Amino acid sequence: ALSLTADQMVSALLDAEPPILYSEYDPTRPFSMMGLLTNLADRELVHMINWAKRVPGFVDLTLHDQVHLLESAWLEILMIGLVWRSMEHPGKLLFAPNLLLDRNQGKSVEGMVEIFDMLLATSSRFRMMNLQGEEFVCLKSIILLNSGVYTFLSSTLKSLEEKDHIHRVLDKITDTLIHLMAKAGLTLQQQHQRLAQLLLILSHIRHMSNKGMEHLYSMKSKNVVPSYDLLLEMLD
Amino acid sequence: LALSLTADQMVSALLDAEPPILYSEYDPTRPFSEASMMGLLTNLADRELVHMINWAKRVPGFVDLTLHDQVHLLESAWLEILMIGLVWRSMEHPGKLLFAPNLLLDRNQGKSVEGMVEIFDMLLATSSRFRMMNLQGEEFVCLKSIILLNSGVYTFLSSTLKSLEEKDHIHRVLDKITDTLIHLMAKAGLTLQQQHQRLAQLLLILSHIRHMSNKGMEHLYSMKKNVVPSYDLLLEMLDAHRL
Ligand SMILES: CCN(CC)CCOc1ccc(/C(=C(/Cl)c2ccccc2)c2ccccc2)cc1
Ligand SMILES: CCN(CC)CCOc1ccc(/C(=C(/Cl)c2ccccc2)c2ccccc2)cc1
Repeated sequence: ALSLTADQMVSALLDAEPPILYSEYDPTRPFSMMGLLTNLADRELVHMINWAKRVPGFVDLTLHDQVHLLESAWLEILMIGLVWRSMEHPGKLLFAPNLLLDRNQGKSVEGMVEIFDMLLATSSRFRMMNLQGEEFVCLKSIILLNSGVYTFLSSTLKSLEEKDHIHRVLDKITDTLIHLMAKAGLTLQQQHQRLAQLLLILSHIRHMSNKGMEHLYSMKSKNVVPSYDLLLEMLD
Repeated sequence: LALSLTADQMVSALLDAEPPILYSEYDPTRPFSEASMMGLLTNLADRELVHMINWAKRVPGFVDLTLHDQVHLLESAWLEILMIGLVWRSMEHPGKLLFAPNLLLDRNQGKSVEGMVEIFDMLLATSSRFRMMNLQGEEFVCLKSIILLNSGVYTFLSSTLKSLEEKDHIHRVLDKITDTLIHLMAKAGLTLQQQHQRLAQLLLILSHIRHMSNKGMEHLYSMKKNVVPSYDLLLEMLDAHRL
């Protein structure tokens, strides 16, 4: 599937997009913050596995490596999705269409408003850059392929082939991002510049995931961080 | 006035601003298993940080920022910058980390402190990736300046007119480093496709470097020691003389 043209790559990613889910609270009852966020994330994760298997090249990998990639990336992917759908809602986070929250509403869990603030800034940055949908799906696929690629625990022949593949798929997505920017009329300089600005935002998204992963682990709750086996059970 | 700088001028500036490679301070005539490995890394890092401040002030456009914003950027970036330095000078030493010329450690030596072999393994993998990519010195200095300028830019948390202007400037300087990276690549004869593919490959490694810094910072905080540089320390070091 690295024979795909740039336009075929975009279409495939656009097709693979997960749906927008709703929060599960009774809207007729008075308005747990973590509870709502957790159920939302749970349900999104199932759809994320579905999406991942539709990212060109992903199912070419071993099941083990697919799990490793998702294990490393799942919160980054949830967060970029959140930031994307929040883009046109300054100062708020659209967790769900029935759950649009501001930073003050985040101040009811310790350490949450700090995370909310980081997400809001990323959304602002997306707005400034006028991030497009076709660019977003590319960046999201890059996260899936990239975040875990430096932490493969082996140098077996197969693992070398797997890493080679991952980097070839990533190069294809780079080629596609550039194409999108060419299609929109950006100059060559502008193209490289925007590529860089987009990819640099991924470091901040990594950062936000790390801070959030710290929170989930501090809870000392058994099922809160997805196990290898859960991911394995879903992917197979 | 560093936005007028050319691509070759930008590289030259950055190469000239490079900090020195420091040596570990242990008595080499003394038994090795005495020394605390966290002790050695901490002292090395302390000394490196001073040189980092002076390097930062020589990154084109960095001293055009407010002192508060300079501090914020370094507060965010300092461990990423130490780590990319480490990974760079380890590039030519497979399976080892060259903390200093007289302190070249493997992953087994990192098993000294619990939780540290995991970080060593990530650093080693980064170094291996640099090796695979045949990372050049001029590309290295560009990436390191990008880390300095980019890592804290999303967390200023001021929307004053001044802060807007500061962020605009940071992104203009970043754009210029991007132009510089591309120029280097075109100079080396890479096709346009190869140029944008390698730019992306290099920038994606920065996310893993962020990751490594976060895991490292988790450790330093876990110690419950003054081991994380305070704002006031960074301010004290940056807010200097000219006497
Ligand atoms: C295995 C079961 N797990 C993961 C699915 C339960 C899910 O735990 C959570 C997963 C994600 C989030 C979350 C955010 Cl922003 C968050 C993370 C950490 C600390 C504070 C906030 C978020 C929720 C929805 C969309 C985007 C982000 C919260 C709990
Ligand atoms: C007192 C304030 N700071 C000074 C920065 C002290 C900060 O202590 C340390 C700073 C850096 C390192 C360090 C590594 Cl790789 C590390 C970090 C966390 C856990 C395990 C290892 C490193 C050292 C030198 C070069 C590259 C990396 C260790 C202690």
